[PDB]
Amino acid sequence: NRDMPLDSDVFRVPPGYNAPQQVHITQGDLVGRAMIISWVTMDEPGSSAVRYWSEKNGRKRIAKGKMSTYRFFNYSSGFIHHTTIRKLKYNTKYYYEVGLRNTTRRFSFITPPQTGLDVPYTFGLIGDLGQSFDSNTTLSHYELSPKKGQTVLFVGDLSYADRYPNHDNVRWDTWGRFTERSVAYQPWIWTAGNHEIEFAPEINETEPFKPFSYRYHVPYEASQSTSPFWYSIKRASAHIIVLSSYSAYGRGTPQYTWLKKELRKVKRSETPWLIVLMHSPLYNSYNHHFMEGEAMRTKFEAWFVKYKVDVVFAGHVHAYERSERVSNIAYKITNGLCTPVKDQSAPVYITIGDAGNYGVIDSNMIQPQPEYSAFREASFGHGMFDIKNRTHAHFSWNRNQDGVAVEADSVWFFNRHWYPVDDS
Amino acid sequence: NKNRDMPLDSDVFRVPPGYNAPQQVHITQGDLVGRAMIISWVTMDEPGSSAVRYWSEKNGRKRIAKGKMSTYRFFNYSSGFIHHTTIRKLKYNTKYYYEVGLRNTTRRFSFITPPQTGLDVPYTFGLIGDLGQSFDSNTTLSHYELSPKKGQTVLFVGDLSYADRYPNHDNVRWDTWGRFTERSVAYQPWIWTAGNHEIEFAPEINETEPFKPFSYRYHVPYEASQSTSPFWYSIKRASAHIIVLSSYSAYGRGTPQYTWLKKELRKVKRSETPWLIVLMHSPLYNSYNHHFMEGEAMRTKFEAWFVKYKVDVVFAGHVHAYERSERVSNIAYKITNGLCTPVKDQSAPVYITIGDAGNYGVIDSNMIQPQPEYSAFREASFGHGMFDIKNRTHAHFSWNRNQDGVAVEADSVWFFNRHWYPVDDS
Amino acid sequence: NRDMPLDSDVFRVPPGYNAPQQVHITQGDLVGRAMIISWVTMDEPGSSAVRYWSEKNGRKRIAKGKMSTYRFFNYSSGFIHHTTIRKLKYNTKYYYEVGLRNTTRRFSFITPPQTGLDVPYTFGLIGDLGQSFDSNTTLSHYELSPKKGQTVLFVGDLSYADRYPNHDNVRWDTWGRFTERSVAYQPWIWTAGNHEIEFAPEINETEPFKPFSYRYHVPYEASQSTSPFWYSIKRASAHIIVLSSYSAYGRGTPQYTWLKKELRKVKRSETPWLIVLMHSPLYNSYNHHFMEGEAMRTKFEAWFVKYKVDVVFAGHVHAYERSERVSNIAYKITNGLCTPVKDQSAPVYITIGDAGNYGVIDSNMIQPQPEYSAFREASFGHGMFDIKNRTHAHFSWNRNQDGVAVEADSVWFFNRHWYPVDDST
Amino acid sequence: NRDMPLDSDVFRVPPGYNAPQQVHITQGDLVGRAMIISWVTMDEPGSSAVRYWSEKNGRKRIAKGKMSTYRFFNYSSGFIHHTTIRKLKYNTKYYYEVGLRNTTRRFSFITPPQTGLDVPYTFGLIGDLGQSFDSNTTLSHYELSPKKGQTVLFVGDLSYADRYPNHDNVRWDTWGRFTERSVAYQPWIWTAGNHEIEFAPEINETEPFKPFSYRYHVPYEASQSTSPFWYSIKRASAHIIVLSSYSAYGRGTPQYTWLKKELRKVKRSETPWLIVLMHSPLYNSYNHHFMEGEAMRTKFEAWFVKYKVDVVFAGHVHAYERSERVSNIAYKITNGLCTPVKDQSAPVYITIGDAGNYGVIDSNMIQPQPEYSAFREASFGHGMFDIKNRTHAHFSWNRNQDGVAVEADSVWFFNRHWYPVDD
Ligand SMILES: *[C@@H]1O[C@H](CO)[C@@H](O[C@@H]2O[C@H](CO)[C@@H](O[C@@H]3O[C@H](CO[C@H]4O[C@H](CO)[C@@H](O)[C@H](O)[C@@H]4O)[C@@H](O)[C@H](O[C@H]4O[C@H](CO)[C@@H](O)[C@H](O)[C@@H]4O)[C@@H]3O)[C@H](O)[C@H]2NC(C)=O)[C@H](O[C@@H]2O[C@@H](C)[C@@H](O)[C@@H](O)[C@@H]2O)[C@H]1NC(C)=O
Ligand SMILES: *[C@@H]1O[C@H](CO)[C@@H](O[C@@H]2O[C@H](CO)[C@@H](O[C@@H]3O[C@H](CO)[C@@H](O)[C@H](O)[C@@H]3O)[C@H](O)[C@H]2NC(C)=O)[C@H](O[C@@H]2O[C@@H](C)[C@@H](O)[C@@H](O)[C@@H]2O)[C@H]1NC(C)=O
Ligand SMILES: *[C@@H]1O[C@H](CO)[C@@H](O[C@@H]2O[C@H](CO)[C@@H](O[C@@H]3O[C@H](CO)[C@@H](O)[C@H](O)[C@@H]3O)[C@H](O)[C@H]2NC(C)=O)[C@H](O[C@@H]2O[C@@H](C)[C@@H](O)[C@@H](O)[C@@H]2O)[C@H]1NC(C)=O
Ligand SMILES: *[C@@H]1O[C@H](CO)[C@@H](O[C@@H]2O[C@H](CO)[C@@H](O[C@@H]3O[C@H](CO)[C@@H](O)[C@H](O)[C@@H]3O)[C@H](O)[C@H]2NC(C)=O)[C@H](O)[C@H]1NC(C)=O
Ligand SMILES: *[C@@H]1O[C@H](CO)[C@@H](O[C@@H]2O[C@H](CO)[C@@H](O)[C@H](O)[C@H]2NC(C)=O)[C@H](O[C@@H]2O[C@@H](C)[C@@H](O)[C@@H](O)[C@@H]2O)[C@H]1NC(C)=O
Ligand SMILES: *[C@@H]1O[C@H](CO)[C@@H](O[C@@H]2O[C@H](CO)[C@@H](O)[C@H](O)[C@H]2NC(C)=O)[C@H](O[C@@H]2O[C@@H](C)[C@@H](O)[C@@H](O)[C@@H]2O)[C@H]1NC(C)=O
Ligand SMILES: *[C@@H]1O[C@H](CO)[C@@H](O)[C@H](O)[C@H]1NC(C)=O
Ligand SMILES: *[C@@H]1O[C@H](CO)[C@@H](O)[C@H](O)[C@H]1NC(C)=O
Ligand SMILES: *[C@@H]1O[C@H](CO)[C@@H](O)[C@H](O)[C@H]1NC(C)=O
Ligand SMILES: [Cl-]
Ligand SMILES: [Fe+3]
Ligand SMILES: [Fe+3]
Ligand SMILES: [Fe+3]
Ligand SMILES: [Fe+3]
Ligand code: NA
Ligand code: NA
Ligand code: NA
Ligand code: NA
Ligand code: NA
Ligand SMILES: [Zn+2]
Ligand SMILES: [Zn+2]
Ligand SMILES: [Zn+2]
Ligand SMILES: [Zn+2]
Repeated sequence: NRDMPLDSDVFRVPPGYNAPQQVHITQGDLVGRAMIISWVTMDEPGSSAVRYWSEKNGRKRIAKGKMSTYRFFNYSSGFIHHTTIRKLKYNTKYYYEVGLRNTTRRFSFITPPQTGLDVPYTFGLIGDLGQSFDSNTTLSHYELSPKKGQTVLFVGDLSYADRYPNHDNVRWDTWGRFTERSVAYQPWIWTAGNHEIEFAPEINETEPFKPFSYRYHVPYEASQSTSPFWYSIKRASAHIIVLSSYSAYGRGTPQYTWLKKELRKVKRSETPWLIVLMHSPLYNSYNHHFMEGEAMRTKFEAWFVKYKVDVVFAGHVHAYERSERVSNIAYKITNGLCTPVKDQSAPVYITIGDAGNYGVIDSNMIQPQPEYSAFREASFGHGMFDIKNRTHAHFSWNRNQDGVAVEADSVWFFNRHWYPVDDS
Repeated sequence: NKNRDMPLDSDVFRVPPGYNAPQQVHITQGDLVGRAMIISWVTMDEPGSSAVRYWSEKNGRKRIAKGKMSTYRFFNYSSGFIHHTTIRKLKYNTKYYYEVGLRNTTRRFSFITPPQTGLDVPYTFGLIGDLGQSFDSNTTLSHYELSPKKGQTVLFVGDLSYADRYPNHDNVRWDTWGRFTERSVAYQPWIWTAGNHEIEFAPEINETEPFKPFSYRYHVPYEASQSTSPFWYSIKRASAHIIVLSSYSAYGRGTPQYTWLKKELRKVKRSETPWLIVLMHSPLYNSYNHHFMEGEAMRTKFEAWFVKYKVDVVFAGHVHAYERSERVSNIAYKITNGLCTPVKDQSAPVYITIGDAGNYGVIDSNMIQPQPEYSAFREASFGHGMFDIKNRTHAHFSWNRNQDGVAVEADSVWFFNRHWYPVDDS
Repeated sequence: NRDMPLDSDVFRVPPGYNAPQQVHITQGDLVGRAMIISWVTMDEPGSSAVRYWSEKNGRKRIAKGKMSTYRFFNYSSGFIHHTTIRKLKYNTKYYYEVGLRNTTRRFSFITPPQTGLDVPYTFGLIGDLGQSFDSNTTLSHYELSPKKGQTVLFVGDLSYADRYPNHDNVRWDTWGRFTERSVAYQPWIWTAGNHEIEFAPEINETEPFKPFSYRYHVPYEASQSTSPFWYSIKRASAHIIVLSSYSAYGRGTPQYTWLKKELRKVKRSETPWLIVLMHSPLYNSYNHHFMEGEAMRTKFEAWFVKYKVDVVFAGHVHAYERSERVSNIAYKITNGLCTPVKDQSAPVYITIGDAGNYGVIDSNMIQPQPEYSAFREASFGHGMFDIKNRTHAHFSWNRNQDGVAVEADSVWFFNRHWYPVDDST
Repeated sequence: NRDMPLDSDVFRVPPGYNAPQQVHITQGDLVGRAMIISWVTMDEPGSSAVRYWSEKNGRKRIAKGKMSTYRFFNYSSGFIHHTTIRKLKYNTKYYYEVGLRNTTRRFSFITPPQTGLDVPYTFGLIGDLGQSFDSNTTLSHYELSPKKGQTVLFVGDLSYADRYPNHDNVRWDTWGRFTERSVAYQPWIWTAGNHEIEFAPEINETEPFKPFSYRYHVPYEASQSTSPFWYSIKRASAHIIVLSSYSAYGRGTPQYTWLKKELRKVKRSETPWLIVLMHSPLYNSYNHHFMEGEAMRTKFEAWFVKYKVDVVFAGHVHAYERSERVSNIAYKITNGLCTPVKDQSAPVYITIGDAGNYGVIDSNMIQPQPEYSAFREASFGHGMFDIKNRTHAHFSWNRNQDGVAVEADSVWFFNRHWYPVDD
């Protein structure tokens, strides 16, 4: 229906023999002194080396990485490169080059400041991007934001290649080339959504998350996680926890065990902003995917309140919603306590899965609007979480049909540790 | 005192004599309908042969099936040589002998294949959970094997050896458990469910593959029901369709297990197997203090499916005690409508917790008071269950306590089939 | 450059979605009751199932096999299928079909007679085939031969894909489509030559024989070999031993150990004809590859004499040569005994690497023709080893430039065990 | 049976919980600035970290390595560690420590001087060592040599564990503990002999060299080899080429292809001494294994003459032999040129497989002694290749029945590139 055609300008192939394409970066360590650099070469393996240097020092260094390939049904990937640059200086612009053997391409990024209590930083929020014309408009709006996002928190559902026949993994390549104009210059922090599962036993593809996991690496060992699908990083004044809605989280499982330990490592005097990313929302008053989040909610919601998470970001529902600060953790089967109540130790739950997908919005809502829902609207767009300091962060939502500087919704987050005031 | 595990020199742990004698012999159903058997054993002195020699009493024709040997390491433990061999194309309702260790020390055993699946085929299933290797465990197993109801197959709802309570999960305690349970499971299949003591996720000793020792030692015929994982699968046996679930695997919407179960419930034909039985480790209904509400997560996913498909019974363990629910459901909840109380629902399964076979000697006696309406009967005693199918409409469940005689049932109830005879059996 | 271009008729793709191509069969067991069926599908994995039935009876059965794929530099193969049909009846025509899920293709083969002393059987001899116009002519001559070859003994150097840039493995696919018109209907017995090594560290391909070994499977475990590159089969009245010139054969290595035990298992009272295949010739009087066979000769020649091997076939030299029965096994470094002498207990050594390759013949011969060389000529062509009974086999060599019925060289073999009499020309 | 029993003092287990045992080192790079550190822990995996520092400066650094395990029939190995220390300073004594988590053990080595034309260096030659009482004597004689060996060139046949029932791989562990008293302190340069093949299809062990290759790593990638069984290193003024008698070496095979290119890289103005190690001798006048080396000789002898190899060392024959400088490379099947002739561009071929094995010597010799044989004797012992400078190196053979300072055979090597005097 509305997916951009293969010959669209956003899908053009970087010219020259074996030119790197689908270039993308993300944070490569726990505190921001490292960057994972990733790209694909189509004509031959090529080299996995990255040349990099700061604008100031100017001393050029080489980092070595690794190449991998995969198959999916009758698809054969090109040559995938992942290379980690390490021991970078904080708050510094670096250039990097890939394709060192045949066609070199140059890019740049800016390391975050060192982690600290009072360190401003602006996060973009994008979920369920896809590669429709709507997707392209959302990305344009983010790039043109006057607030200037410095990192994208991506709440999952990347390419939607699995909607195509045999999950036509070409649509992973096109999505890589489409997003390069943003993610080659600033990290995107990856969350796994249901369109990344790609469980297709009918064509003998039964390894969950396979194409996504080959194409997008994350620094999961840096937080002592055993799986790429849940992990944490710190960046500026934020501690960001990424969870996997489609992995196990029963008591005693790896993800549950890891998250319980991870929450104990949080130090709000170093990173006052505690942020959780997951694909499927625990609070959601849209009909589509209603109550799908209940299972994870039974395991994790009380932990979020106990540790005073500031905000939880999710996607999956193709629309926008912002909850009140509520909790629904008092239920004991026979005591009848199953209704959410205002709770100032609880996070705000934000659904931001509306960046475009394959061109369809979720407009059917549960009626009436429940007390726990502060704002909801079925429009395309993206968010910005703008940390001013340890007490204040400004969240805004920009609609695709508005000007790039118009915020149809916006709210001040008051920090749950340093300033726990009603921000209704 | 504090430790009730049986000592390493106990008679139940003795090593069968002879060079490279097979030990830890165990069998389970090896296909979808009962014409195959997975034969498993360990040799300790050298790899040995994975051949099984076998013959029916009725035809006396000796045959050879070939299998595979495997090994694993766990921290500083190195396993012996694990053999799994599937015997196929067995005749129904037929007694077979089989032999393992064909190269050096041969040992002979026997089993009886079930009748062909069918509407009115009687069959008696044992129910054992959280068995362990304490003296209480030995007593439960004795009561099972001395039962005049005579179980023909054990439905085992998880937590096997409890080896993971030992330092570095001392996998020697898996070997002892295998030698101990052999006197039953070498002669009749046990249907394996994975419990939380099978997870053995221990990153501090760089052992991060969930279920590894369990999965090397206990194979299941999971491909036969088009499952992609040993931890959830289905078998049919006599008049029963048995669905085994994994509490400690993913079951979110779109995951392999969730996808497999949705499809498997639509393949169920109650005109062929009228008794629909679900095994899982962690109970969805549980009024004991220990592990209270741990099953809530899977309940939000699957309970409505069990009601829609009129599951007859759900068996679970994990709680070290016995409980039998009423037929109830709690599937009307919509966040803001306040409908969170379980109600009687004749379309729902009975939920039975039967994790009381012994573990490491500890019973769970703290119950939430008063007994809730959804709970029909509960008791903190060691024992085992029996699910005795008479025909498409009637099955008789009974619970036997270790402190009673082997022929005494302390709880019992008639199941009226939800598909063929849905009359009120409360 | 005389390689046939890609649009040649011999390289055409079988029509229909995911149609099997590059179909080829070989013996699948030790004695001839089994057949390995191999093929590639290009559009998607497909089924590895093979449907088969005998022409007279007709009970259609299914055999299940395996699919594999590989990469070589920036090449990605299609989906390779290998499936063994077992427990066939001897001397029986069978139909078989592949591509069961989408586009089915049907072929046939005739199982050999049960092994016996006097069982006639006609073996083709083809080496260093390649895909030039000369290659196509040789294959044409073989398939039109009035002698009617029933199984090809192939002494190595298949596709010559490794002469292309990055070994362009597309030229393995084309060769499979070209050869199918013969090897889909009768087994070819595969020997690994030096163009199969494909050792290319400069493009990080360091696994020897990788493309060859993915595409061409052999029944090596049936003779207790641990490697596909050396193995043994029996067919009709012949015991055939296949060796790897480019694998280790020092004392104590797998191949040396295996050959030693295998020769002990030979029973000439059951299979009278003992035949060795290897790529590199032990006896070779051409300048090209002169004396490359010496290393293996020092290890195995004395064994071939001890066990009275009837014939040894090799390729590698792009020409034809037939030796006298000779041996060179008395050398002791300082005793001066280094000349081949006549030896009635030795095999005849035949170089038959002249099926066409990429169109070049090896014409530089060392002069004069040495006493050990009975006949040699630098012409393209192929051979036929035509077994008549336990005492007599007729060998003939047919040149591409002659008519298909013209034997330019021809000799009767007297079996070294059952008719140990001088058969020299 | 003359193998030392399991309770011999040489086989004592280092005490302490999870104490490293079987510690051994070898050169870790092409030119000598790196060291592969190897050891086994038996009680649990432990850490693969190596702590090391130079004795003068003293800055303590950590290198991270890798742990591996293997099975052979019914044997399960301990936890094998391999860790490369890199970027070391030349001609410098270093301390290193293994077993950093529970029981630490400390050793030392001395890096060689930087490669160069006139750098002196003393190499021990040991072959077919084994773990018999003769083996212990040879190793004692080597340790006590007044010439002071600084690196051992080991021409193969290590533990002889494969003579035991099911190749009882415990006899690899005992050999590792026995040789530690030398190889933990100076590199041994490993060659693979026939007792390392361990190809045993009758007990379903069909991977050649499996136990050896898990236990003893070599820096084969540093010379662009694709296999651990052939490689080259440079140390001081020597270029050392290690070949594999029981791998493939036909034309076009990886080993053949590698050797041809490696010989092209030798620069005799940087390393004047060109040394080849292989297990099976190309020249051998003993009855045992006579002419087993002919196959490799047909492929590589002409290359050795063409590139003027100084010396070729081999083992396999359980005895000592030293050849004249000869070549036998003119044979063309019919031309009758099959007798070795004096050739001053050819190497000397030395058989030194007499360090003890399991207690048997090879005494039956071809009679009369052929002209290509300069000296031969069936006694246990070891050799020393003592490089003085670019022109002169002194080779000596010490018998176990003699005093540790007595040379029963002794010859000057005159360098084939800088001083090709008739020797
Ligand atoms: C599917 O399985 C269920 C469970 O097994 C079947 O239900 C059982 O059916 C059997 C009959 O086959 C019932 O047993 C019978 O019970 C009567 C009534 O006993 C009661 O009253 C007596 C006085 O009237 C008293 O003496 C007795 O102590 C008890 O209090 C018995 O009278 C009867 O015994 C006599 O008849 C048999 C048959 O000729 C003789 O052999 C005896 O020697 C006696 O002369 C017999 O034991 C049993 O009670 C049922 N169990 C339950 C839990 O309901 C079911 O059968 C079907 O359903 C039942 C309710 C009846 O309608 C059956 O007729 C009917 O077939 C099985 N379904 C099918 C389709 O087979
Ligand atoms: C084993 O196989 C060989 C080769 O086929 C047999 O030798 C061949 O026997 C043929 C007879 O069946 C000969 O053909 C005849 O030749 C005569 C003389 O010109 C013609 O008049 C007649 O019409 C036939 O064409 C053929 O010449 C001969 N081939 C050779 C190379 O010698 C062999 O048969 C046995 O040996 C020969 C020499 C004769 O004595 C046969 O009669 C005899 O049976 C076969 N062995 C057996 C046991 O059958
Ligand atoms: C696997 O690793 C565990 C953990 O280290 C081993 O268990 C430990 O063995 C130690 C012996 O090396 C024990 O220490 C000694 O205890 C005795 C008796 O109290 C003291 O007299 C002595 O001075 C030592 O302190 C240690 O207690 C034990 N640790 C634990 C947690 O059990 C294990 O070794 C195996 O089990 C023990 C019980 C001994 O019998 C060992 O000999 C035996 O190998 C390791 N297992 C394997 C298979 O290697
Ligand atoms: C695997 O890698 C090889 C080696 O590069 C690829 O072949 C090469 O493909 C390039 C095009 O990308 C060819 O260069 C072009 O040649 C034409 C004709 O002269 C010229 O007009 C262009 O401007 C450009 O320079 C190159 O010749 C060719 N080399 C060969 C065929 O040897 C090959 O396509 C790759 N295969 C796969 C499956 O990716
Ligand atoms: C963190 O950033 C906040 C957003 O800029 C600060 O609040 C803003 O402070 C301005 C000057 O102090 C004032 O003009 C703005 O109206 C105000 N904005 C809002 C939404 O309140 C905040 O400043 C502190 O907190 C406020 C409430 C005042 O009391 C200021 O005097 C404080 O300095 C910043 N907080 C810190 C700790 O720096
Ligand atoms: C390399 O070392 C050789 C062994 O020491 C030197 O030969 C020795 O030179 C001594 C003078 O320093 C002399 O006393 C010894 O007789 C002699 N030893 C032998 C076995 O010849 C060699 O010296 C050169 O070569 C010899 C033959 C003499 O002509 C010396 O005067 C030369 O300097 C050393 N070569 C070099 C280049 O240093
Ligand atoms: C995508 O958006 C960019 C920037 O807004 C625009 O230049 C480009 O034409 C768009 N491409 C498509 C296919 O809509
Ligand atoms: C190959 O030979 C066949 C049979 O002689 C012929 O029909 C075909 O045209 C030839 N193809 C070539 C020469 O490309
Ligand atoms: C081995 O040799 C050493 C050094 O000479 C000696 O101290 C030791 O006792 C010997 N051990 C045996 C078992 O011969
Ligand atoms: Cl749980
Ligand atoms: Fe989505
Ligand atoms: Fe339990
Ligand atoms: Fe050729
Ligand atoms: Fe030896
Ligand atoms: Na909970
Ligand atoms: Na039978
Ligand atoms: Na879900
Ligand atoms: Na060769
Ligand atoms: Na040898
Ligand atoms: Zn989604
Ligand atoms: Zn449990
Ligand atoms: Zn060749
Ligand atoms: Zn040897």
